[PDB]
Amino acid sequence: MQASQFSAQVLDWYDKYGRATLPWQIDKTPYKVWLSEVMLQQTQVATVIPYFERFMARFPTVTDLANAPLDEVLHLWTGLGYYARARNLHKAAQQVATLHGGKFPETFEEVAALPGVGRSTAGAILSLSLGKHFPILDGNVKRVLARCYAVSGWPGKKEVENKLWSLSEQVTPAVGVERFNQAMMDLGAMICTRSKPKCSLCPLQNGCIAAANNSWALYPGKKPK
Ligand code: SF4
Repeated sequence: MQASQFSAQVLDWYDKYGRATLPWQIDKTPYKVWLSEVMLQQTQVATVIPYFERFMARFPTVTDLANAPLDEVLHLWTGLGYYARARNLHKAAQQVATLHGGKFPETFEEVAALPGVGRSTAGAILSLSLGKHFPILDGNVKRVLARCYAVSGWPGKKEVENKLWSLSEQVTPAVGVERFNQAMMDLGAMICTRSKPKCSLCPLQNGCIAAANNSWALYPGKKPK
């Protein structure tokens, strides 16, 4: 299906089934989306929710986070795992306070320059909180795109990653980007699951190659070895 149809079908689906109840999806700000993306990186959403709230209550602004002792930040992080994220989070907060006057940057270069923030995360922060025209490519998106467009290579390979980034850019619209990007992550997390995807509940089922061939297990490709 055309890229235009892809985004339209995804947005229509999101309007009907979209659930934006999470704390970081309400009254969004770059700071809140950033904080949530880092916590959600390697931790289940159910587990994250209470921590997000505790962090927002203790650190209303990025400057409050920056000024706090690293040890307190690490203590509040206890239970989320992968503490390297917490250390980069604090450094990023300090960078924002030092280089951007306490105002979380709203430009791609400046956001991506932050420790612990990559290309996809920077795009998610700006698109979700400000509606900036940037695509994302997390585990969820890679799976949906790989299956819909039959990209069987291992994303760990540069050429395959570039291919997926191009597909994401191609289907990602400017109008409604905030809803489209959140929709794609929701689709990849709740519908197009790693195992036995629920294609009958997927807005892309009519044009998805994996669905047509019942070959979802082939996309994305797994690390060769
Ligand atoms: S139709 Fe099935 S395999 Fe294709 S994207 Fe939707 S859930 Fe994933």
